[PDB]
Amino acid sequence: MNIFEMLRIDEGLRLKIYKDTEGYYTIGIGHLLTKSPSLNAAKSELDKAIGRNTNGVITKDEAEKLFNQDVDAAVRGILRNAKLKPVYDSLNAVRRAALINMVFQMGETGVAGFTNSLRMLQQKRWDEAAVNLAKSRWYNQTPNRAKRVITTFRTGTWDAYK
Ligand SMILES: [Cl-]
Ligand SMILES: [Cl-]
Repeated sequence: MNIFEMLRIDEGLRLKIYKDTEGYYTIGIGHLLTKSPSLNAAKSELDKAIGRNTNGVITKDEAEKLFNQDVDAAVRGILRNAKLKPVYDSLNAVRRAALINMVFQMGETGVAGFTNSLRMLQQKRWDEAAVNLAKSRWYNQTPNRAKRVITTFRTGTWDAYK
């Protein structure tokens, strides 16, 4: 199990523009296109992102290409963030995956706002961090994904994904 397989499980794969749980236009493996309500403004961003006239549809290859960038972008934002980096360096490989997962779904800024949880993870207080992570809009909105991420932090294993 690795971050790519983990995220492919949490996000799924769609070759046509679709709306996320939050109602935003997305494509491929969890690639947010735009928060704008316009389907044309999504189709625009999509064509810009791919380099071609897609008419809202992409190939598997194109999807994995966006996935590689977003994962790379996710990790790099973590390493660039003063708040996130120290937490990441302090974690093992599995838990590192879990933090990358969060950043991919919610953005560096969003994750950076989980001040108390991060602090608890940095101090290795697993059970407590798990409780604090669940008191969030995040958990309430995507509860099954969130429990899986939370379990990963709590246990330090890939069980939630097996
Ligand atoms: Cl892009
Ligand atoms: Cl969910």
